[PDB]
Amino acid sequence: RRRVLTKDGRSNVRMEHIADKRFLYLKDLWTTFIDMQWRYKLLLFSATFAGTWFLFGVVWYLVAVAHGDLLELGPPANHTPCVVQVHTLTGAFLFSLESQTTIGYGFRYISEECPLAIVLLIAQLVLTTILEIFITGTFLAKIARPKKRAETIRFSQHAVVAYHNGKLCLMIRVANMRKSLLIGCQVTGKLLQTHQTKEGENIRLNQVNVTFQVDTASDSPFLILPLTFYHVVDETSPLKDLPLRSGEGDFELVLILSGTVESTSATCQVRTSYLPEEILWGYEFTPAISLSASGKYVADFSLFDQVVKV
Amino acid sequence: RRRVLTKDGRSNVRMEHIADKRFLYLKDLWTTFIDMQWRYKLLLFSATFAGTWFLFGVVWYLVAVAHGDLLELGPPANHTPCVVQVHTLTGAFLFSLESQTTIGYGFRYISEECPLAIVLLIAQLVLTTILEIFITGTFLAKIARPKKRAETIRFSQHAVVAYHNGKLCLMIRVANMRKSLLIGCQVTGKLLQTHQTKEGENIRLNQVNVTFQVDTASDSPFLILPLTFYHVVDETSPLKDLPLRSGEGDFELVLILSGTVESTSATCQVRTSYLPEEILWGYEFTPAISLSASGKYVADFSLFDQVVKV
Amino acid sequence: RRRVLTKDGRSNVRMEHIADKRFLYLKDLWTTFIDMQWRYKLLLFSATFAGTWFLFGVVWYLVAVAHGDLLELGPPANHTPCVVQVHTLTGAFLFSLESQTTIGYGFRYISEECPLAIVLLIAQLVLTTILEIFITGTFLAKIARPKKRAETIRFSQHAVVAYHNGKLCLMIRVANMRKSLLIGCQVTGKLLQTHQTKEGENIRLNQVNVTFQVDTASDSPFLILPLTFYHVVDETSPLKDLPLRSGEGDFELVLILSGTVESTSATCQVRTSYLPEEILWGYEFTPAISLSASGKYVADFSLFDQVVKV
Amino acid sequence: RRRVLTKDGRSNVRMEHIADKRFLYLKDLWTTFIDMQWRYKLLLFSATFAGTWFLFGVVWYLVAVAHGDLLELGPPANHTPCVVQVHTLTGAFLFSLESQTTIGYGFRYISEECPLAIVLLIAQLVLTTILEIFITGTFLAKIARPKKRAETIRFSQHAVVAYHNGKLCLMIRVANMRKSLLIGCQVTGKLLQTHQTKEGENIRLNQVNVTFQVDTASDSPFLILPLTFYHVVDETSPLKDLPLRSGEGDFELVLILSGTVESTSATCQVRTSYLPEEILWGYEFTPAISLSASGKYVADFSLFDQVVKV
Repeated sequence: RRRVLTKDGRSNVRMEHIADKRFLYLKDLWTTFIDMQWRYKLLLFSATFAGTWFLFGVVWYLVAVAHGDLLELGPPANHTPCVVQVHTLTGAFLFSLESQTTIGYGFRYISEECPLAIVLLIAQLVLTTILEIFITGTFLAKIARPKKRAETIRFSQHAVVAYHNGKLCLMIRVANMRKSLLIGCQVTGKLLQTHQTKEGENIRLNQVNVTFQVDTASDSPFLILPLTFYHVVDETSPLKDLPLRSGEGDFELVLILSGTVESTSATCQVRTSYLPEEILWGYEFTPAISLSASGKYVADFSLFDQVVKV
Repeated sequence: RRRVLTKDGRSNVRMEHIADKRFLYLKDLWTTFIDMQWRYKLLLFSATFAGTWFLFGVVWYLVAVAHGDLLELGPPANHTPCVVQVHTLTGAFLFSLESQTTIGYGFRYISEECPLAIVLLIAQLVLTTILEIFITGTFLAKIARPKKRAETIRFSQHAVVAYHNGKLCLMIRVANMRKSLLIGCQVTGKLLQTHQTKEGENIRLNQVNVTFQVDTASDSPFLILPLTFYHVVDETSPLKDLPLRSGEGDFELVLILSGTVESTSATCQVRTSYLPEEILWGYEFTPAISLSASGKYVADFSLFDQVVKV
Repeated sequence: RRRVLTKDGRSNVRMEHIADKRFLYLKDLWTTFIDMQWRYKLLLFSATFAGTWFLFGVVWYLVAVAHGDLLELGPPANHTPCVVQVHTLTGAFLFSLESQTTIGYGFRYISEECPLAIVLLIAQLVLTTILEIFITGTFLAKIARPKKRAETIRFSQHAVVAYHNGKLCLMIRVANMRKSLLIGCQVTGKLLQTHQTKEGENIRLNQVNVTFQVDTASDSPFLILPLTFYHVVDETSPLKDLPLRSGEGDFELVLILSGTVESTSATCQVRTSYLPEEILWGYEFTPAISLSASGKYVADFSLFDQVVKV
Repeated sequence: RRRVLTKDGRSNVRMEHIADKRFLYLKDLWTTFIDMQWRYKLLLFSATFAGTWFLFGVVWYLVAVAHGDLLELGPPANHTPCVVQVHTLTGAFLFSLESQTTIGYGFRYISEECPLAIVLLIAQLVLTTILEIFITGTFLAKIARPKKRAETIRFSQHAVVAYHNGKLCLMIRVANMRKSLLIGCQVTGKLLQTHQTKEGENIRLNQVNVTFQVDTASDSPFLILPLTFYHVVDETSPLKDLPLRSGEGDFELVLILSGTVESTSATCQVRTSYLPEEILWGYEFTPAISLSASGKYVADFSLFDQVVKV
């Protein structure tokens, strides 16, 4: 069906008819390259390097021409070229490359004759350094993004409603698949209904906070183990008036876990959604924790999504 | 007219008569270079590189002189130079460059004769490495700045007053022009009046928080779509006593959206201002959302700033 | 005995029976390499470098072969090789190395004859640059991790119960072993009981927040000196009903200090645990602060863990 | 006199008699090098580079020896050295350098004869790369530290007590000397009294939060202009019972401004202290703001510290 967020936590919206998109993106190149697709990004990386090499090699060839350094034109035995062993396009490209990369073999080098060549070399080095820097930065930042970390954090496929501590409550379970920890883990539940004006020329979405609690409805400093979050269906519950029967209703329950990563001090936001159908009644999650002669606690993730009727 | 903040969210204040500005800036070079203008920054980049090359080349020339390595002075056939193929200023500059860049062609190299030359080379490499590092850092940081990201986030040109849920309220709309998300999005409204002491030798600015709400006056975890923020004009509203008629009054309504970026974990603060004139009465924003056979929701930003009378 | 967290603040849990672990880890390589062990990490570093060198050297050797550049096969006096002075495996490896590192001696270099060689070189440089970048990033990030900073922050070995300001309270002491500061230091106490279903096929852990206070139960902006945190045993204390006698009970008191580092703006979370036995009754911590002719305050950490009966 | 914090916001405490300091510092090298003094840091930088060069050059010399490559020992005309043009200590050092820096002149290079030399070179490159990386990181991080940014933020030299809005309150003023902004600026006031046990073998410091407010006692999103913070001396004021007369009392009023930097998303904490003497009675700060034909507001910082009697 239609859903604002994918079960995977991804957006589902398409923005359109934006004016002045191109210029704006060109203003903030950093964010642009970061958000860009991987394929075009690698293309641009390789293109930067090789195309700079190629262009400046063409320029070196032209310079060799103007100075009459080519062999075809028969330079005198006392002709000093602007650049040594550069009498062909290939050689100019190789010089450009060997320079921009700081390899510096030595078979092709500069003479003290043509200053313009020196100035050109300088410009080449400076600009290429700048571009290389910028690209390397974008690449590191695009890898470091924490979105990809959200996958090793998993929400239960199904949320379940049942009596906890005598109170009818809605419950979910969350887990971390890695040894690396989260920090300041907090959960928030949003409710999104469908407000259709008599025919759907437009839609206004109503947000309603849904508080989920663990210990005191406060926070959970660390996500050590698969935890169960629960929200109370009381007189204040915006859910109270919903069709409590399974499958009935037109609403989305979005869930958001925000927490700081320990190894990078970066924030991470996992997201997901539950539909009126996906939610289940009178079911309690199977416990997925148990002791061991280890003296250590163990988490069996096959019991994570498992549930049992009440 | 006069405004503390530009519609674009930029400051409008000029600090003056600061003592010990220069020395202070010299203490914190990092922040200085980061906040500096782009042109002077590129100038300094190029200058660092080329000028270090040039100075150390001059030094190499002087060394060649003191050792009598120049051709003009007729070194014996058994004269060993401190540096090879360095008998001119140009050659010394080229040596400096080829070294500092780690190119290393080979036509110009060092001999095992003059140690001072070796020590000098060492110093050159170390210092130039340090400077290059510092500049590269400043450059990366100056690009990564999130200010430039604020442009792809847009506030409605006009705020409007009208009855929402039966309550007279002030309303604005906000949107994100990119697919990249924000996080922990919160809004705050400040009111700034004009307190003139009988003649304007001085002015004292009174701040007054204005709370804007969406769902529960709490927060908005993610900025998926163009959202509408609204503040209630009740007995506690500092606006209550203002001249509610359009155009009347001497006050600024500053708006601030604070939120964390998803791809960089950095904070971003968008800002703007509304004047007593810019605010409009009895108008409601045109809905800019609508379904599609996509199964996806769509945002038509041409309807963003659009409004309709009530 | 069994404990969720080690006295050292480390986890004690083993997650098992995870499905699709390998592919997931391969998706997020950044986090993986960061969390990986040091030995395998250095192995991978060295392997990247040397193995890329080795493979591309093998390729260069094969190319030399196909072009008949080897000496063993007797190239004519007018035979131009794709690469110079490359007639052996060793030489090909050396060429690969000298290139990928941008050393560029010069005895072994490229000719303008074989383009395929040029294209191959290009590919080599690009890929190796990318890999080097990625590894360097992971290495920097794995060092910068703040976990290792938690060691220079120390919790008292023993917590003690006694009358403070006439109120029975539980008290602990915390200190920083360095001159570098913390920021936004806040403390939280969790209580973890043992809920065994009649036999231990499963266990459900109940979290209970325990608030610790210093001045107003608010926060402590800076961790200048060894501070004492204390929690009140009142009617609301979840501890109130515990066996207050030393050694009795089956519960863990976990302690968590969260604070921001000043020099890196990164977060840090120190953790520890106290068992019913480790806790002591009617004891007050020895003061570890005292003046000095310095005019400066001094902290004697030998008095840190020291206690005195009341 | 004695003060916990310097007027400049620096600590004044000396920690002593720490056990296992050295090993701990060696565990967390990152933080150590970051917090280290500049002089020793530059020493270590230069030492890393030059000393690695020197040691590996010594090794190359020894290798040349074992292989009998030295001239002094008269190698046959058909003797192939492990390394070319390396017959002296100086030459070995130069080879080490030219390699570790990726310069690669070419007059001194490797032969395909001695593999051990190749393996040694590999080790050298790898280790030196690692060390260079680590040092560069520490250096960048030590510069980027925001402490140094606190200097361009200034607190009023004197705090003053007087009637504001009819209420006796304590007031201070704060300013930013740069165009770069702060974010989430919040202020906290701590009160520190002197608890001497009958003779000063020990001292227990009592913290008491003092709330300072601007608009609603909430926060100040941005530090645009010199702002005045004030705290109310009411029945709840811990100051209420102090000797309100100037100069009387034994207490320190510490002030802490916490805020996020806009250009780096980093936190910054400015600190200062006021003594019972420094505080002044019945004085109000001179306004340091005034209009201009600019249409812009201006801040005259010479009026910052200025005050006027009431």
